[PDB]
Amino acid sequence: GISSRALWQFRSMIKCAIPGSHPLMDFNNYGCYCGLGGSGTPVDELDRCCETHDNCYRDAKNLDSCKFLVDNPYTESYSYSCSNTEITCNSKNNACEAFICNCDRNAAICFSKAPYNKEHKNLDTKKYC
Amino acid sequence: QEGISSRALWQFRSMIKCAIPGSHPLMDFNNYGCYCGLGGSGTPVDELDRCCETHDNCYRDAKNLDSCKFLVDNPYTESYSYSCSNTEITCNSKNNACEAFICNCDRNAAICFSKAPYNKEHKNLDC
Ligand SMILES: CCCCCCCCCCCCCCCCOC[C@H](COCC(F)(F)F)OP(=O)(O)OC
Ligand SMILES: [Ca+2]
Ligand SMILES: [Ca+2]
Repeated sequence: GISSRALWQFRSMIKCAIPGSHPLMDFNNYGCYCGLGGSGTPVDELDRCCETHDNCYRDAKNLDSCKFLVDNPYTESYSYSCSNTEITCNSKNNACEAFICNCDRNAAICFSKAPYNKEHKNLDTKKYC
Repeated sequence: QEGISSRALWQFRSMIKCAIPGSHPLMDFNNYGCYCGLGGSGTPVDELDRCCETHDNCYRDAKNLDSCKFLVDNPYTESYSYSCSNTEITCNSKNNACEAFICNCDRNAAICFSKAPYNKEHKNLDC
C-alpha cells in the first residue's frame, strides 16, 4: 500500500534532516526493517527506527481517513516544508496525509540521531531476520 | 546499491509507464515473484519474473562496465535520455557508454514487462 511518490517524499525528508545522505544507498537495504517490508527483530537503533516507521504506516492504513489507500496508494501525497534541516508537515494535508507525513517526519528525525553501523548494511536477512 | 539510485528507479518507472499504459510500476512490478523487487534468487516463477531477473543481471553487468566506474561511489549521479512515442521507447544516441547501457537495460525490461502475462497469484511470495 505504498507508492513511488510517497517514497520520493520520504526520501526528500531524509535529505532534509540528514545533509549529504543518499537515502536509497544508505537506508534501502539496512538491517531487517530498513527497506521495503521487513521481518524478524530490528538489529540496532536505526533498524528500530525503520520498524517503528513501518508500524506507524500500518496505523495510518487502519485510519478510516486512509481507506482510499486500499486501491489507490499512488493517488495520495502529502506536502511538507524543509527549512534548514527542519521538517514541517503542511497544514493543508488531509487527515490521512497528515498522519503519514508525521510518520515519515518521525522516521527521518530518528534516522538523523541513530548510529549507522556499516556491518548491518546488506544484512543476511536469511539468517538474521 | 540495488536499483542503482532513487532517480534511476524513477526513470525506469517512467519508461515502464511508457510501455504499459495505466501501469503503476512500484505497485505492479515490485514485490512480485522471486526477482521483481529487491534482489532475487531461485527459479523465476514465470515470464515476468524472468524479465525481472534479466533486468537485475543487466544492472549487475552495468556496474561491472569500465565506462560505469563512476557508479561505484556516485551511483546517484547517473541519468540517461530517452523518448516515448505511443508506447515506443527510444534510447537517445547522445547517451554516453554507461548511460546507454542502463537505458538499454530499462528499455529491454519495459518491453519484456509489456508482453509478459501478469499473474496476481505471484505477488508477495517469499525462492
Ligand atoms: C519498479 C519501479 C520502482 C519505482 C520506484 C521509484 C521510487 C524511488 C524512491 C524510493 C527510494 C527512496 C529511498 C527511501 C528509503 C526507502 O524507504 C523504505 C521504507 C518505506 O517506508 C515504509 C513505510 F511502511 F513506512 F511506509 O522505509 P523504512 O521501512 O523506514 O526503511 C528505510
Ligand atoms: Ca521497512
Ligand atoms: Ca530484483
